[PDB]
Amino acid sequence: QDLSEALKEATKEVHIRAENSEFMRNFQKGQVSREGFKLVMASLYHIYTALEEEIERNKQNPVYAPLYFPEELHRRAALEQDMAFWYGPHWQEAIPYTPATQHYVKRLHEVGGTHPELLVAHAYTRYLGDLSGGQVLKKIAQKAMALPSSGEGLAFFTFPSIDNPTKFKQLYRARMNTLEMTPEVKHRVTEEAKTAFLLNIELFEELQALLTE
Ligand code: HEM
Repeated sequence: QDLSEALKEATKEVHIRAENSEFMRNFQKGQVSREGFKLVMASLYHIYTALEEEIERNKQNPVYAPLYFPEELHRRAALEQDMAFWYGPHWQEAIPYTPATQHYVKRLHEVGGTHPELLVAHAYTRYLGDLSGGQVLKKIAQKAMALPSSGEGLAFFTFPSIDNPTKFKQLYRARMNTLEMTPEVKHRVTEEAKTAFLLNIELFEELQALLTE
């Protein structure tokens, strides 16, 4: 069974759970506040920062390299733009770094530094979601918060170097499927993708609590 399939199958249950966190339920109904949107976007800033640091560290390592698509996919620069938009020119000292965000970053570093053959799980879990359901989430955010079609404040959701997310996502899958795979690696990769999903659920749980306090 192809890795791209193994991953989709292994994470379909947890994805349903992630969509139904209180925060994402509220987000999907169009109930997202500037305050809640800023918190999640600032948390993604840190998460993608760490993910992309580890991607760069491992760019030439054959357990990751077929997935090295910085120009098309990387989000740090977009998130920086969004932080300037939502937090102002001194955003770097204004943005929060929550404990659940710290926890996700810590695991990212563990993987990139000690278990790089698992880094595909983490890239799959964030980027493939961004290219599919993230585009739906984009449209809800825009409508909720009166964000302009010109894209300010939603740079994260915009892929100016990908013409067509569906076709790119098929390419990314195809390339995933060229990674050297043994039963060992495959089984652990799909386990780590479940953990990546859980780290996201735990973030959403935390942000909801911070918003309700
Ligand atoms: C309300 C929240 C969410 C909505 C409405 C949503 C919606 C979607 C939709 C419509 C797809 C396409 C499904 C398909 O093509 O069969 C998708 C795929 C994906 N989503 Fe999300 N999603 C949400 C949250 C998340 C979260 C929190 C994560 C991970 C952090 C995530 C990760 C992914 C991944 C990795 C895929 C690709 C599945 C694959 O094709 O292998 N999603 N989601």
